[PDB]
Amino acid sequence: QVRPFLDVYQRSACQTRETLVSILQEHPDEISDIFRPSCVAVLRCSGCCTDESMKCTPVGKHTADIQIMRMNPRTHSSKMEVMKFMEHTACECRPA
Amino acid sequence: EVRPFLDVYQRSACQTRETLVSILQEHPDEISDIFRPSCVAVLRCSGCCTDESMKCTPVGKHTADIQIMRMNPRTHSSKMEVMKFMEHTACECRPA
Repeated sequence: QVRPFLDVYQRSACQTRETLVSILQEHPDEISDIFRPSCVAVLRCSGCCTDESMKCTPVGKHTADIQIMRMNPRTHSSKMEVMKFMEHTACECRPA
Repeated sequence: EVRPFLDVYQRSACQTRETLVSILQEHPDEISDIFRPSCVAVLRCSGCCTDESMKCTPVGKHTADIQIMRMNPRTHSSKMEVMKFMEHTACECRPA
């Protein structure tokens, strides 16, 4: 089936979409333990704008609370815990 | 509202997911015309393997026909046309 033009723009457009981020990357301050999973999916702005002169930019954000598993690499002890992650809420193509 | 673990895992796992690819990166030879949209969303493998020494890799590929607008900067015409893109059918965590 050919994916119709409107269905194409619907997904290509600048907007918030599921984006994988590394826990250790988002929290560089976390440098003693392992996390499972090691990455989480959160909304981030992405999509192609009218031209490369513009970039899909976040104009709003918030903090999501996500449950993950903290694994102590030294004792192999792991336990559920809630960690905060930054998430984009609104997007717009901007000059940048 | 905390995001429950099982849900966090379901999304973070290595699997095929919506991925933005520019028409130029998927069709490097298409350098003369302008496309609307200039990028498309297609299924590609990504995710964080439980085993950190593993990388999320495609184990099957297929194609998708997508309708796009081609704008000719010389003739100034712009019409619809079907363009094919590669997608990942399935993935697996493999050392790499």
